[PDB]
Amino acid sequence: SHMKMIIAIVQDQDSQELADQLVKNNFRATKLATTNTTFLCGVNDDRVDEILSVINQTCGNGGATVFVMPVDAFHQF
Amino acid sequence: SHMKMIIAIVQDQDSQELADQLVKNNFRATKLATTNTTFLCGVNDDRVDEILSVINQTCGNGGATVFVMPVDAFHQF
Amino acid sequence: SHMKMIIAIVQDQDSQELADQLVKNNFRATKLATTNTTFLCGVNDDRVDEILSVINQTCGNGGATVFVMPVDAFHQF
Ligand SMILES: [Cl-]
Ligand SMILES: [Cl-]
Ligand SMILES: [Cl-]
Repeated sequence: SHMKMIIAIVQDQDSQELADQLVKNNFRATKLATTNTTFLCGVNDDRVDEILSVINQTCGNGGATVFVMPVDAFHQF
Repeated sequence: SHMKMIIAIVQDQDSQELADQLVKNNFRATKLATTNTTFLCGVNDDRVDEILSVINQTCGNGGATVFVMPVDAFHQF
Repeated sequence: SHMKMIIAIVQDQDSQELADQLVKNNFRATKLATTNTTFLCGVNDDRVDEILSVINQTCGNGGATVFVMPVDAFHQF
């Protein structure tokens, strides 16, 4: 009914292409840390499977680690 | 009875002033990533509305995106 | 039965040694932000007490702040 926080660690050489395909599927993600790049992206419940699948197609093999975390509340100001 | 993790994405030109006013209201936040600056701040349940309001007054219009996330446990060592 | 996300803020002069001893106890952590270094580390329920204890022995006194957060789902690709 509501949101999840995705936290993803992936290979930097997939950072470019993953980021590109997030954009194409209307996912708004933030680049957090590299060496391995960490992204976090707020996603609707409906669309977790969707973003998992995108991360999967563009990353891993390559490597990828993903956390789906609960969100109590979301505000845009 | 307990805590929340706030995760906030805001405009970098509001980073300076938001950070200042967090301090004034005894909020301890960490600067995480910029381009848009990401902050996270551990807050007590009681005080979520408070920190939302601060983020709101000093950021957005400007833009701001905020996640309130559950915390199982908190330790200071 | 499942996982937690640990989020830890500690002193940078303990960053070196904490990181070393995480590795020795098979904890996979990501370095996020410094000034104070922020780490996050995905941990199994079983092993929270374990990683708390490691953070504690190697950090704080020194200072350390730790969040244990719920994880709905975990995927490796
Ligand atoms: Cl990985
Ligand atoms: Cl924004
Ligand atoms: Cl600290």
